[PDB]
Amino acid sequence: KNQKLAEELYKTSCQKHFTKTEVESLIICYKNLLEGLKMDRNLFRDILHQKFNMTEDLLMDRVFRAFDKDSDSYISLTEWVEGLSVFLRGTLDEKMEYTFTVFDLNGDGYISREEMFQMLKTCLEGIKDLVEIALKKMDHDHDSRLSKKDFKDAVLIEPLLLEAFGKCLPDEKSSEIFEYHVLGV
Amino acid sequence: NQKLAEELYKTSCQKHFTKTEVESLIICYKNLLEGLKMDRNLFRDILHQKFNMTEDLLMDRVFRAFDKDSDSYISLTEWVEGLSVFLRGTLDEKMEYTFTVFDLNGDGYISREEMFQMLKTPDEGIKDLVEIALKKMDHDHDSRLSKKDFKDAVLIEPLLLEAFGKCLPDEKSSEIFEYHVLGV
Ligand SMILES: [Mg+2]
Ligand SMILES: [Mg+2]
Ligand SMILES: [Mg+2]
Ligand SMILES: [Mg+2]
Ligand SMILES: [Mg+2]
Repeated sequence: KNQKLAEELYKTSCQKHFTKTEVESLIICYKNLLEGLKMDRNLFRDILHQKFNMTEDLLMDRVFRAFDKDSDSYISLTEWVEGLSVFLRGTLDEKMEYTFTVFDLNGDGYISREEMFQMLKTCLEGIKDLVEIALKKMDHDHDSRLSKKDFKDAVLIEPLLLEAFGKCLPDEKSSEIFEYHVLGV
Repeated sequence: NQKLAEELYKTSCQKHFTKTEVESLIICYKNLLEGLKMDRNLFRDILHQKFNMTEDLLMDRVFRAFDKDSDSYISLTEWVEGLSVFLRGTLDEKMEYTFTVFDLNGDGYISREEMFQMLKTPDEGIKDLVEIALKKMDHDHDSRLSKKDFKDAVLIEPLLLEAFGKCLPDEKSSEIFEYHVLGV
């Protein structure tokens, strides 16, 4: 019902950070918010806005897209749980994997200057400077763009650039409030 | 040498090396010596060729964090104690160490101006990073980081340990040193 559902999702999801009863709590939550309705871009937009204090149109579309793995324009239960696992309790690897996906605006496998300009602006002229810093202080093949390895493998040795890219993630305050209310931590 | 590694393993405040590892480190100190004492220059070379450090300011602050008596010499004791934190420190000892490195003027706060100097070493780009560091780390909202600000931030997000410059060795450098100096 809710507990049979929790069972099936704990069994099948590639979510790594939540116990099964925490999963049950996240299903109850999904249903209280929707009530049969499939969670779509609008509703997801409000959750990011009201519960997690994201303001930018472009940012919130990009977050919606990273959660919507299957690209059907709905965050299923599975995608809610999976995305919330990363989004609230993600390891560095997952966060960077997610951030790269948030930032790669055409899915070519690389973050270009133009991409990096647009996404750092909306996340946050020092934005242009930052874009040159990141490119300079990261890659082996300096070709004005950053492969997935260049992003991940570099940020490891300049932390503060992580945090410019990590406005695609909730601040500490939003996460504790959410985790408190919904999960009970 | 054996006798010396006993006296030093007894007296040193080091927490990670065995007594035989201390002996190897003593032998390594003597083999790297040029003059009679380990100075800035030799230490500069050691950081560079063994731990791949290039940036003169952080190398300076590292030398300073090792040389705890302020005499411009890494004594035997200081070498052993520093490498203990540097290679094998716990997260608490490393936060203590990296704060000391980043607090340039030793007043107990990592200021806006200090953060600026370190990240710089393109100006509106740096100015943004400084503001980003404060928004994550400055809990007491005084526009500078006390020990409490910094550690609270690192305990939450360990990547910030070295937020303003590499002042600890990477993994490869570390293991190469453990092998050829101590024996993996
Ligand atoms: Mg979907
Ligand atoms: Mg791209
Ligand atoms: Mg000394
Ligand atoms: Mg200071
Ligand atoms: Mg402060």
